[PDB]
Amino acid sequence: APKSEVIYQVMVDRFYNGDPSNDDPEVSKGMFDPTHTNWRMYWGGDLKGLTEKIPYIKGMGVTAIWISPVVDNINKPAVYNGEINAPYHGYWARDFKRVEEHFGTWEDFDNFVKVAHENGIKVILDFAPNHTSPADEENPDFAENGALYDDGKLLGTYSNDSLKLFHHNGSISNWNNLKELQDKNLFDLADLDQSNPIVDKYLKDSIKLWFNHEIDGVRLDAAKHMPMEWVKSFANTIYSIKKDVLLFGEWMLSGPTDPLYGYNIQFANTTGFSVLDFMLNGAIRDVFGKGYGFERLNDTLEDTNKDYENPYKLVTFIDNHDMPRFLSLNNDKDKLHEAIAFIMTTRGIPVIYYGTEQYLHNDTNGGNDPYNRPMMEKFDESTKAYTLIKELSRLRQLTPALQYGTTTARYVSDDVYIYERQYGKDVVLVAINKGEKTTVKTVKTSLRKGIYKDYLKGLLKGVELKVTKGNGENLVQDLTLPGNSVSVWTNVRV
Ligand SMILES: [Ca+2]
Ligand SMILES: [Ca+2]
Ligand SMILES: [Ca+2]
Repeated sequence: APKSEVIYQVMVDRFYNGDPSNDDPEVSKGMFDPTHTNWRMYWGGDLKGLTEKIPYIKGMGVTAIWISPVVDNINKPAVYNGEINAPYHGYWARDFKRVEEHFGTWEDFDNFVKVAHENGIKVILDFAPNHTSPADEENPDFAENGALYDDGKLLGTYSNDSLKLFHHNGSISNWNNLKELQDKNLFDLADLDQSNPIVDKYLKDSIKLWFNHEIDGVRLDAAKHMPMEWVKSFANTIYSIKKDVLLFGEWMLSGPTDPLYGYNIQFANTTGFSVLDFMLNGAIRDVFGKGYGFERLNDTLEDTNKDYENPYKLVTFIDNHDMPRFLSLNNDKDKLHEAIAFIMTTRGIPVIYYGTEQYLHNDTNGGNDPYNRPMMEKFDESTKAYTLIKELSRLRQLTPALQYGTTTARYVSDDVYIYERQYGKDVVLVAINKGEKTTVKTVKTSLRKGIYKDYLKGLLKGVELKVTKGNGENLVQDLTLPGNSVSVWTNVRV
């Protein structure tokens, strides 16, 4: 009876500012914008603020918070074209053994973990061991020159790499060559050389430190840019210190025809890390955000379920901090609700990017980075999306069928998708109609004969199901699905 999870993804600087005293710390001053009009500066969200909002997050049935990296990031900005670029997102580390002072101290981090755990919520740390920070090997005055510190002790810089901590191979230019992706710099980010025993020990010591502060898992940033065999050894290190851990990597795929898809599969099948589900994400955005027919979604789903050895550990999502938010792609709240209902009732672990439930989006530059990281604005626990996100996670706790069940398509047309999830005798049947009101002629199901009410109680216009005994598979006849509706039927007692 494995535990089912539901993840909430928080960019700390953009979520809630609970402490004004760390907005603009003396050691790293001048990268804070109180007005929230320069989108590349720190805006002030912090660990105290996130801790204060744990009840709000718990109210959605979230079981785990994926926190953006909270390791100490560079204390001087990367100035390009005179533009101040602050490491507000956390992906430009200077010290993997310290907490970022804009977000808090070790005590603030321990309190956050304490309160999360008291609420039944795991802490998943976004960890980015591929690189430190932007560097120019010929200009040590730019940013912090990729500096790596060990709990305040400087280990070296990109321009003076006495310990040979970094690759000095230029930047990635051939993005389909695996060796280039691993051994060169992602943009101007100083690439760490995990083959160096110094770097290898440092990163493994660092992750042990964070697990000493009782985190529950890791989201591995830039997983395609490190040697697969090193990542596997990193996973082994983690497994040796905590058995019940949630490990998944960000292996970006560009689309259905990504030449490296097979390495992504190998990674997910062998390293000990699962992966974020970019194949399914593309189909989700195609069919709910771009008008494609459900055959695309169901086809992608069937493919991923046979390619990955453990699809039940894929981490699914509709948007994130590296792509436009769903509402920037298609400002349709009904389509958003349908996509949420889909990932919540689909195998694996669904992710809600913070503020989705508040319909948060900024459409500047198409909603792309940085505008997909707006400040959280409201904490309204009565929105339709909040209610939806809180109800379906309850079904995940009542049956493994949603995270761990088989998937059987019962009806696939352009705008109607009826699929069935089964685990043991547990069955959940879901019908999504993203088009106009229509009547489906015949659907088979393994639900027993009877009348099933909509689990969502009409929240998304759902309707009852009249299942007749078929002898063999049971039958529904002449089912009328309202326009823009989701109906969820289950034999699991609620
Ligand atoms: Ca603050
Ligand atoms: Ca810092
Ligand atoms: Ca690398």
